[PDB]
Order: sequence, then structure tokens, then C-alpha cells
Amino acid sequence: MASPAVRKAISDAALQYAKPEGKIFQYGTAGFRMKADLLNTVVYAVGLLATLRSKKLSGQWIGVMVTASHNPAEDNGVKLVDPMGEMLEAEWEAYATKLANAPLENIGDVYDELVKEIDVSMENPARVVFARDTRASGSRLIGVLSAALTATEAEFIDMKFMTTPQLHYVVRCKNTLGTQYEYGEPTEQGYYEKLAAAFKRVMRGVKVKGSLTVDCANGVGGPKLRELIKYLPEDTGLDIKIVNDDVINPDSLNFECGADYVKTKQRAPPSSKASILDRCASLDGDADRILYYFLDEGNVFRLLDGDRIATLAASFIGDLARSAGIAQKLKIGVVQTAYANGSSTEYIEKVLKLPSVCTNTGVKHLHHAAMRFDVGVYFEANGHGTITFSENALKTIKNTEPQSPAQQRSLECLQALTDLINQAVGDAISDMLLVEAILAHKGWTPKEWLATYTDLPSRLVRVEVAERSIFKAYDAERKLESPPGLQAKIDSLQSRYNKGRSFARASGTEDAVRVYAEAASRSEADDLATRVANAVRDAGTVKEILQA
Ligand SMILES: [Mg+2]
Repeated sequence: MASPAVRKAISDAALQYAKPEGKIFQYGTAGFRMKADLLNTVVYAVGLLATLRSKKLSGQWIGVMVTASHNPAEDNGVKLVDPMGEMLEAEWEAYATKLANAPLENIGDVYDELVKEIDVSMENPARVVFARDTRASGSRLIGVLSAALTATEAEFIDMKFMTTPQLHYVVRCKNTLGTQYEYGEPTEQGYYEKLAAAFKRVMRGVKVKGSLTVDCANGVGGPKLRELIKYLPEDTGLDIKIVNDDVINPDSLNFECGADYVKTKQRAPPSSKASILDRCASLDGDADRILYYFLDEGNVFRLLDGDRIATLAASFIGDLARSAGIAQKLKIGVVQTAYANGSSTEYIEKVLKLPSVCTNTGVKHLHHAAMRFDVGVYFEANGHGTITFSENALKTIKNTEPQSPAQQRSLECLQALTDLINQAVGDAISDMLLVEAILAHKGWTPKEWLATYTDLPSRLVRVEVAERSIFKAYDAERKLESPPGLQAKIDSLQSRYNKGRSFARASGTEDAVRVYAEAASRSEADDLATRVANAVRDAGTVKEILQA
């Protein structure tokens, strides 16, 4: 219910900036994200929101990450991170949005509106940690953020340049020190030591073969990976070659590299100098996504995307849980979207003998569902993912008495994985260490990993429609309620093709629907995708009103 000097300082500091034309803002997944010259007042609003989130939650540290991830050099973005390093509570997105869309002259009053609607205790100082990627606009935007935090009399720490996962790491640590489940030392240094020490344990008595060439998107992941390498152990046989670390030139960020580029264009970066069979990976620009790839013997680009990594991780955890003797005690499952290749799902259920849960798209539904297992593996094709360990999981690992040196070795190994794998957020660097460790333990070349199952040919298409809003989905977005008859037709179309599977869903932003289709052969997959694409387009063109 306070205060006068704060209201004044808020509206005064706001008067430094101006709202772009008639821009309407929305805090989506990953927050606000757009052209960097539209972003001053938006980041201001988030500085203000952050103050309120911290105070509502007893002065716990709340994080802000300034990044636009995959996006080109001239975008930026801003998102809040909650106390345990988790993504901002779904219902607080709407507050961010209310603040962003306010006229500036009124922003001090909308702040008051919120301290009353949210019911915040003003005893506590707000505490916020922030960091940014390598973008040119970062410095200016950090100044905007800092003017907001100052007007609110928050305590803040500028953690400088970090990957997104490092900023989730810090937040969680700061809020867990003194606790029973201390996540680590809340510094970049502590992040490195924790990864190093865990990698070391997982790697006991085994060796990585051949080098790893890591495309770092010319992003913050590049210098952080290099810094991490200084902390890693010596006789693991890890040999990381860093490429695309041109962080000094903002124009280079995500320019024809790394992860998003490789995944969506399904080819290596054009600048790549890797040879035949060289094991490779691409990080995205804020290093929360990764994928693997290689040129095979005949010189063909071979992608190993998020789903590939998911089945790799699930195979490894499954084998370890069994030999640790806890596989019957613990619920272990893979969480996927409907975008997952059918062959990947088949491998999990038939060969790994583990549940798969199809859930709605968006890390939120994926994480929430992975937390229903004791050991929940989720990746998206795009390279975002992690493994979640429940308290039960940690406890039964920590407490079970082993009946053999193999059983003990597996339990130790499993314990280490728990500290290696980022629990707050999908972490490209952590995931990298994971994949390398697993390949070492299995003795697998990239080609043996690819050979594990064969993807059904698939095709994704973007279908423009009149109104995105008439396409209403359910059952992990695999079925349409609306418009009438479309599902019946999708059902019939997929039946005509060997192992034929297709589904269409709205994008949620555009006036477009996405069609996914897969089948036994290329021509089938393409034809099915086109047929569903035409039906979608047909049901999505304005009906047309008759006369007399
Ligand atoms: Mg990212």
C-alpha cells in the first residue's frame, strides 16, 4: 500500500522513454521479444514486475534474462525467472502484459493497481539478479532495467554476460543456500565447478573417443564453453573444438549458424570446416538448445536432433536404473510432443520398454508432465530439454544399499547425473556433457547412435488461413474438435498411407496452421502432408455469404 517517493521516482524515470507508435505487447513464452528499438519501455515494465514478484515471494531473488535466443542481432528480449530457476508463473504473464501496454504517464498507477490486486508485503526489499547475452542493445537495456529497479529501491546484482541456463542456475542457488537442497555457489565460477565435478564422476573409468566440434552461434555460449573447459578434468578424453565464437561482431550472432539454423534448414553451417565423421554440435545464441550432427562416409549431412538426444538419454537412464536395481521402484518415462518422429516413440515403447507421454507443445506442459515421473526425460526436436528428478528419485538413489559393485557403480553414476543435468532449465552445455558421457559409456560413434532406429520420412508445412481461431485442438493437440469434419478427414487421409500419421494445429500467433505428417516412404509422407494441407486450407478459407 506504499509509497509516495517510489510513485514519483517511477513516473519520473519512465519519462526518459517513449512508447513505440501503436505497438501492442504480449508476454508470451520466453517473455517479451521483438526489435530492440521497441524495447525500452517494455524492459522498464519488467523491472517493475520483478520488484513485485520478489516482494510477493518474501524477498526471494527473482532473475531477469535479457536475450532473444535464436533471433537475429537486432532483436532482443527479456524474461523473468522465478526463485527456483523455473519459468515465471503462467498467471504473472498477464501482469507483465498489463504493465507493458500501459501509457507511460500512467505506469506509476498501474504499479499501485498491482500492489493491491496481488496483495504484496512492502516490508521486504525486492531482490533481482540479471544477466544478458552478447547483443548490441544489451547495455542500453540493462540501463533501463537498472533505472526501474532503482526507482523501486530494489536490491540488484548485474551478473554481466551469461548463458540463459547460468542465470537460472544462479537464481536457484541464491534461493537455496542455507537450505537442505543447496543447488551450489551462485557464481559463474560455481556453475563451472559443479559441472566439472559431476562430469568427472559420471566419467569414472571410461573415455570419450574423437573430437567434438561445437558451433557456438557466435553467441554467449562460446566464451562460456571456453571458460568451462578450463575447469574440466584431464583424462576423460574430451577434446572440444570451438567454432563460431565471433562474439565481438554483433552481426555474426546466429548468422548462418548454430542450433536453430541447423535444425530448421537441416544442414551444417556453410562456414563449417569439419571433416567426414567429425562429431559435431550446435548451440543456440543463449545456449539453452543443442543438437548433434555429422557428415557420414558418403559425405551426407546427418542430423541428431532433440528427439535423438531424448532416446539417447532415456536408453542410458533405463540401463542405469535397472543395474542400480531401482527401475521397479521408480517411475521413469519420456515426455514428447506430437512433433516427435513416430520411430522415436516406437523405440521408447518397444525397445526401451518405457512409457511415453504425448503432451501439448511448449516447455511448460513438457516440464509439468516430466515432473509427474521420478525420472522424466524431455527434449523437443529443436534441442531444448532436460531430465527431471523428483525428491523420491533423489532420495531412493541416495539411500538404497547396493548388493554388487555394478549396482553401486550405477547408483554413484546416477547420483552424479543428478548434479550434471540442469534441473531448472534445458541447458545446452550440460546436455553436451551428458551426450558425450553417454557415448563414452556406450562406446558409440555418431553413426551407431543414428543407426539406433530409422526416422519415418516426415514433412512440416505452414498453411495460411483466414482465422487461426476456428481450429480448436485436444488430446496433446493430436485431434481437432473444430472445424467440423476436418479430423474425420485427417483420420481417413492418414489411413491410406503405410504407418501414416498426420495432425494439424494452430500456431497461436499468426493466422496459420501447422500440418505435420510422417509415413513409411518419402512420397507417401509428402503426399499425405499435401492432402491434409489442402483440407486445412479449404476448411480455413472464409465460408462466403449468399444472397437472393
Ligand atoms: Mg535459446
